[PDB]
Amino acid sequence: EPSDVFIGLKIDQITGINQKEENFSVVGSLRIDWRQPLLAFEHAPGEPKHRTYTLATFLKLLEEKQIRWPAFTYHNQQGRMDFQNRLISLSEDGTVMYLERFTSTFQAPAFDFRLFPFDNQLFFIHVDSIFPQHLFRFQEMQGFSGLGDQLGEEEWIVTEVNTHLTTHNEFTKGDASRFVLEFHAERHLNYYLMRILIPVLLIITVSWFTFFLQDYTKRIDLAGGNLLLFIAFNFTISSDLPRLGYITLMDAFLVGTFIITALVVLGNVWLRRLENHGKQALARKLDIYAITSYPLAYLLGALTLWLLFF
Amino acid sequence: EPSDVFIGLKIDQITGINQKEENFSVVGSLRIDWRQPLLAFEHAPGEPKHRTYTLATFLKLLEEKQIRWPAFTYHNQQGRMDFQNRLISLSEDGTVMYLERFTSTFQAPAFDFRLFPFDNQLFFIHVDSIFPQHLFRFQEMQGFSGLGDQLGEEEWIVTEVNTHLTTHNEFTKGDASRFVLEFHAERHLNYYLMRILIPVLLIITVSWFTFFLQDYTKRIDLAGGNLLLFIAFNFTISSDLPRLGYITLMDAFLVGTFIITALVVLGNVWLRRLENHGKQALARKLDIYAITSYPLAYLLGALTLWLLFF
Amino acid sequence: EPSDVFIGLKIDQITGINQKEENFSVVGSLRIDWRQPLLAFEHAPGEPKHRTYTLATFLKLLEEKQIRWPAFTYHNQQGRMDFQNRLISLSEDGTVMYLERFTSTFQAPAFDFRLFPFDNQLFFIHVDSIFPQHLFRFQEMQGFSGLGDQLGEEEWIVTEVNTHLTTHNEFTKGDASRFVLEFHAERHLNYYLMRILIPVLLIITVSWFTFFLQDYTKRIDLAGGNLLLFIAFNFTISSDLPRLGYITLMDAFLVGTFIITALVVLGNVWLRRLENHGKQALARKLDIYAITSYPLAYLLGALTLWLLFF
Amino acid sequence: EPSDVFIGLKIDQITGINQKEENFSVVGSLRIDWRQPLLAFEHAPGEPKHRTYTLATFLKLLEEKQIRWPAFTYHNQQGRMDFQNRLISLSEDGTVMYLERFTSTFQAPAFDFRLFPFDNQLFFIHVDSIFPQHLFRFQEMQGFSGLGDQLGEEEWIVTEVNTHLTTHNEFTKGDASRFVLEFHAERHLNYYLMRILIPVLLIITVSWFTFFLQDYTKRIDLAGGNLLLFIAFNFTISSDLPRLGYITLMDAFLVGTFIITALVVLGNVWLRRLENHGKQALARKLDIYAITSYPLAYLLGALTLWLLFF
Amino acid sequence: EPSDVFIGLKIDQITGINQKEENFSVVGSLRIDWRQPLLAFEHAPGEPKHRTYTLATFLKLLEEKQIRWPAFTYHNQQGRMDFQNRLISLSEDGTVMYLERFTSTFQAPAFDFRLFPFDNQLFFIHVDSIFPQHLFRFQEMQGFSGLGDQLGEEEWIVTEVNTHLTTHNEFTKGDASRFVLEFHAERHLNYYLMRILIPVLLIITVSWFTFFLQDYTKRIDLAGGNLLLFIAFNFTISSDLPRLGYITLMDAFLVGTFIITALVVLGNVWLRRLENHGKQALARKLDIYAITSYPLAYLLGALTLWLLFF
Ligand SMILES: CCCCCCCCCO[C@@H]1O[C@H](CO)[C@@H](O)[C@H](O)[C@H]1O
Ligand SMILES: CCCCCCCCCO[C@@H]1O[C@H](CO)[C@@H](O)[C@H](O)[C@H]1O
Ligand SMILES: CCCCCCCCCO[C@@H]1O[C@H](CO)[C@@H](O)[C@H](O)[C@H]1O
Ligand SMILES: CCCCCCCCCO[C@@H]1O[C@H](CO)[C@@H](O)[C@H](O)[C@H]1O
Ligand SMILES: CCCCCCCCCO[C@@H]1O[C@H](CO)[C@@H](O)[C@H](O)[C@H]1O
Ligand SMILES: [Cs+]
Ligand SMILES: [Cs+]
Ligand SMILES: [Cs+]
Ligand SMILES: [Cs+]
Ligand SMILES: [Cs+]
Ligand SMILES: [Cs+]
Ligand SMILES: [Cs+]
Ligand SMILES: [Cs+]
Ligand SMILES: [Cs+]
Ligand SMILES: [Cs+]
Ligand SMILES: [Cs+]
Repeated sequence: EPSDVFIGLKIDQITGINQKEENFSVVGSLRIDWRQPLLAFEHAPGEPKHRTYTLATFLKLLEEKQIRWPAFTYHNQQGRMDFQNRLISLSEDGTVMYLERFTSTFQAPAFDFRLFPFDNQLFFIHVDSIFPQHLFRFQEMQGFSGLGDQLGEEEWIVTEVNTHLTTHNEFTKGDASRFVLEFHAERHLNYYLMRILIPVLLIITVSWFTFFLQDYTKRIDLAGGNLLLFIAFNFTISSDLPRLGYITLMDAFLVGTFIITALVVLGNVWLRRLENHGKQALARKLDIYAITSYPLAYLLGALTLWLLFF
Repeated sequence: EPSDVFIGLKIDQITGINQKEENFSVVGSLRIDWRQPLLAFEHAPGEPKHRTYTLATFLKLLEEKQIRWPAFTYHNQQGRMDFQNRLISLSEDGTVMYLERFTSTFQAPAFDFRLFPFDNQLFFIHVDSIFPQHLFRFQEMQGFSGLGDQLGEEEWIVTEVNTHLTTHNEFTKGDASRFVLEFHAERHLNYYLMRILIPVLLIITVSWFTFFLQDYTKRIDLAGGNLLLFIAFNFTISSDLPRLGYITLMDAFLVGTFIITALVVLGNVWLRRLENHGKQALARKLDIYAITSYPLAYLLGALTLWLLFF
Repeated sequence: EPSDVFIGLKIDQITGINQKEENFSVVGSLRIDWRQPLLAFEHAPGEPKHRTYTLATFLKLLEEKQIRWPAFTYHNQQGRMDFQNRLISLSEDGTVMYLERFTSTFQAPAFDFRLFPFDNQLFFIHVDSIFPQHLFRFQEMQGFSGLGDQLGEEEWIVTEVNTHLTTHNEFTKGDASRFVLEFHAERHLNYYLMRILIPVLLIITVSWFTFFLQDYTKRIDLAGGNLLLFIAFNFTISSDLPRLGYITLMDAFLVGTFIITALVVLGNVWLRRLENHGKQALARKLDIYAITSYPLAYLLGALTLWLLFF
Repeated sequence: EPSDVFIGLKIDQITGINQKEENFSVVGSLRIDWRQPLLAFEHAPGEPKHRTYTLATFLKLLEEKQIRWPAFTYHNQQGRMDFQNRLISLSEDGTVMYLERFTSTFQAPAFDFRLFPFDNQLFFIHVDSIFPQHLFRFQEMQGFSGLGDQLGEEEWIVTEVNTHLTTHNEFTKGDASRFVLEFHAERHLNYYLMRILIPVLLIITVSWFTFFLQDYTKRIDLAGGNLLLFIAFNFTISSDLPRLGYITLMDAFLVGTFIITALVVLGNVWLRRLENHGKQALARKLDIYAITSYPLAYLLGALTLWLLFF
Repeated sequence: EPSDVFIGLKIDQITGINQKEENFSVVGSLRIDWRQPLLAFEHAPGEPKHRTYTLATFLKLLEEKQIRWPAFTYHNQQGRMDFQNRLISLSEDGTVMYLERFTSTFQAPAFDFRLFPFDNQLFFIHVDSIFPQHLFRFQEMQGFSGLGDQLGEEEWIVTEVNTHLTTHNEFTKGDASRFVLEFHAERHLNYYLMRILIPVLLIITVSWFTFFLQDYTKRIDLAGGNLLLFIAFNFTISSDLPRLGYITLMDAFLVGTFIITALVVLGNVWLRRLENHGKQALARKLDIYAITSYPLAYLLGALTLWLLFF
């Protein structure tokens, strides 16, 4: 018959979310409650009713007593799991109380940058039983699982936390227990507003101010240099994310500014070609279209992405 | 009844404060004094009154003697704690004298960048008893706790150090002991004065010198390029800090220079529009306002932030 | 006679492919099935038919019983192999069932950047028997080997996976068993299209728009600055790859743009030399060749590489 | 009575000096000679007079024999000390001969950048006895201590090495032994001459050549851009050092170039203001002062720092 | 009498050569054959003639039998040596067969950048006996030592490999054995040709094309900006190497381009001073010298370094 293994997982800290490598790092405490009647013991008066063991000697005790422990794996773990505490408290009953304090990076494969920077992501930790459900069954340890209140993450803001149990078939033919700690987090846009939106909007607006100078050559030089600035911002954005196989809302936004700037060069080349061909009065009358086109093109572009993505 | 566990924590070095990840790194010595009568021993003349043990065999001795040690955790620890020394000296009495020399990173969740770079921060180390206050009670080991005098930190300057004891309820129903080593540190502004204030002030002042040339086109080209420089400084600042969800005094300072520079372009576009419309004498009379506006705008801006943040 | 050792290797995650260092990193599970009759045991009613061991005590048991285990090496491994699980399940029969969960970097020496970014690469993991084929023979553990479905790699896309067995002669005179897990992966071009093709094409096209201004000096200044931009892109590409001893399709592409831009400067220097020597009407008639040359040169260049590499 | 512990420390390599973090890294061999009569032994003919032990079993032997070993700490150590060798050779006499080969980072708190890059620094390694001078006294192991001849450091050049003994009161009431290995090193200026002095001097000299063109507008544009170059060099320098609370000779040097460049803009604005107000012949006569001012200002500045710092 | 210790070292991979830190990283296999008659054993029919041990228990066996093992050190090792395999096979004879598979960084103190990038470097691994030549003598294990055929290094190309034995006096009075694995490697120049030579040559050639425009002011602006580009390339080169105390062929090359560019500004300032002083026909006749000087100066410079370094 299968023995109930009570899994509890609590994230104390989010040491960082690395979106370029699609992983996240946490400081967490794993808690297990497992009653093994075979491990029960007798005690003399004065002698303790609860025995405390370092994982090392407790496992040496299980091998001796020929007992199978609920061997588990953190399925989505990455690299080294640096441990702080691995402590066992065994009661007279045979109730094993295990605490595992660690720092570890976990894979974040649920990363969807399609709406970046206005994106909401799913982050999870998978705890899998190596032995199937006929031997061990994971149960939800009540009053422990979740996320702490001093996570130390500044960019991300956790919207909700969930815990559930499911099956997996990793090393076995039949179903094996899997404990899931899931959390959703959205982004603080302040960085993107201050470093990307405000600068890009300023470059466009203050470049439009110079249209009132009525110098087409000057506009051509300005739009040319503006295109270079946007190419630079394009590289600034690309450095934050992985080399995705799909277009970001941010990628569409930058390509958009490229197109408009390209056309601004094209248009003012045409107006300056009119001036050069003795048609200055004509280019000056058409100039109203060039001056009002610019804000409308960018405001039409903004409504195009907003429609194409929402 | 509960046994008194004497906690002492001394920071020898500050290997660095990483404000982008909101953590700090120290080289520290943990000292514990704990009297366990069960560990007491008898000795023959000439035989030692004090037994010295490597933590490994001392824990093997506690498991044998069925004794529970005051299992503790550095609550705000991050990653690997690299150890130097883990040594035990056990007296005939049963007084355990423990020394733990380590290098480790600790979470700094108290980070408030709102007044950066004129900010004062709180840094702490939390030492928690896994077992509740009915079993073990932490006490302040006198004549040890604090910070050394060769911390090796150059940017930060520690203003004060504090030690106190409090309860926590991390793994238990009832209160459990927590030792706290806290320190406040303010920043050395020399870097920000030399690399950010002096350059930004120079760019603004020497750009104002060229107003005396009375070439509005030249001013437009200058203010346009100045805006780009400030956008570059904006990225230089952003690289030091996390992607915060709030505005910094520094962020307000840069946005301030953007606004003024934007208006400088706007104003000189207007003056040059007057010259282009045969109103050169008028633009030259108004030029006194443009020349005196510039220093007043920046000096009004400086007083605006200083009021808005202080 | 030789004992059959059943090797199974499954990659759960691709934590990253580092093309600058020509290596890749995985989270993987190694599975071994090995029947050693000497390890067989007798059991009492109620006592388990399957004994579970930590690798540490299981090896201590093999040394005691004077049994030689199939000592193996991951031939192309690099750095530290961080382990998660090292668990043994021994049946009454003497069938050893081993599971090795790890995170590790592996050498990728098959890297051929000649057609980068349109390249397809081979990645493999080599599992070698230290002892020759007369002692141990590796066999393919059926229903396990391969790659998972949540690898978490965004740039690369795995085209096919293969498993085979071969000999090696690393530490022995005679042939020794080698298990191979191979996979082919091609690249997602979206990054290169968005950050390199679109910008380079835009710079060239919008620079051509200004030819319609009929200012040869302006073209010279433009082509000169364009050359600098391409030199900058050249450095952006070089940072992704190792310092190869061969030319990339990308390197040829950039050298191509250098040559055309160099000749654009040369041509427009000539046209401006005609204007300076009182031959303005002649330079204006020849200008049709200069304006139509530019798109033809770049379109001839594109067809040259495409032929030279395909 | 106290037992003499013979300390010897030899640095084989300087893997690097990190001046931004004020630490240094070495590959070193620690050698200890300690006579403990209690550890002495008897031997049969043929049996060895010298017993060789792995630190692990030798410490297990000391715990058994209830002997206190001279527990020591590398006081200024940082992070992980990666060990190569930890070997004990025990003679029939009871003379313990210990060798500790390691790679480790050590705090460099003696860093004084005030005269950077012409600075001389002190680097040391502190070896402290955990037990006081009444139990163990450190003595200088002769014919071992110092620095090797293939340190592999290219920027720094070790001027002298010293070894001495002093007391410390880290964990004890009374004085405890401390072994000190100190070395002084000065910097190779070639990098600073080639990358900072020569470029800055060239920018200034070749900018002065253009004064002979007699175009005040051109000088204003040149000095403005030069100021930007110096701001860039300012950031190049700041990246090598920590965010110090004091001024560097280098910081003074850069601030100096800012001031002169600021005044160059101011002066040429004045000369161009004379030309604009029909005073061209006057500005041309004063131009001798502007042309001779520039070299004198920079040569007066160079003598100002040289006096202010030497 | 001394016992022969057979050393064999084979490098499977070159994980990278870090020329900034003057070290290199390898994946290697160390092989030792050592006959210790004291370790010999008796066997019954059916019982094995060869005993297989994990280094841990084999060393525990040597301490028990009071046998001294040939304790060795990798003299030029750096940091952590991550081990894969540490396996012992002991024959009835007492022949110890040891295999050590590792990943490790090693000091490269032989680095001579004087002719960089046309340099050839020496890389080695030193294996030293802690015990002198009277106890243990290292011998060359034949048919093993060298370098593999899938080293995975792309920039460097190994020219030759050598193995030899020498003495050292590190911890001993008398000579102690040292095994040396040496290899010479030269560089693949393709990176330097594509990223440094071609761009620098293009900048110079296309800047010369503009001399045919006969605008001295334009040349001054061009040479000034070219100087800035070379200063940028100067920083690009400096980032690859340590802060050496000697001049590189590359450093001389960049300083060379600075000098010529400085003189180009000087010359064209003179020609433009002639034009400004009503001597346009004279400056135009001298212009032949200015136009032919430029290619000759650079071609004289190239022959100067080539003579000064070869
Ligand atoms: C930069 C946006 C500011 C708009 C206001 C116009 C003033 C001129 C700004 O400077 C110019 O900006 C161009 C585009 O970035 C560069 O090509 C050029 O070299 C530089 O002189
Ligand atoms: C810029 C701070 C120094 C002000 C002193 C005035 C002299 C000219 C300095 O060069 C200026 O640099 C800007 C940024 O690149 C360009 O936009 C601008 O067109 C260019 O003239
Ligand atoms: C950048 C190509 C955009 C084409 C549109 C034509 C307008 C001018 C763009 O500014 C150009 O930027 C270069 C940057 O290197 C400078 O060298 C060059 O003198 C300058 O004119
Ligand atoms: C620049 C150091 C070399 C001086 C030699 C004189 C020739 C002109 C050099 O080009 C200058 O490049 C700066 C880039 O920042 C611009 O700001 C400035 O307007 C421009 O004139
Ligand atoms: C860059 C070498 C190309 C040679 C062909 C001349 C075309 C103009 C290229 O733009 C130039 O860029 C330099 C660097 O910023 C400036 O100093 C210079 O005044 C500017 O005109
Ligand atoms: Cs963080
Ligand atoms: Cs585990
Ligand atoms: Cs602990
Ligand atoms: Cs210009
Ligand atoms: Cs292994
Ligand atoms: Cs990835
Ligand atoms: Cs520091
Ligand atoms: Cs020590
Ligand atoms: Cs070095
Ligand atoms: Cs060793
Ligand atoms: Cs490599």
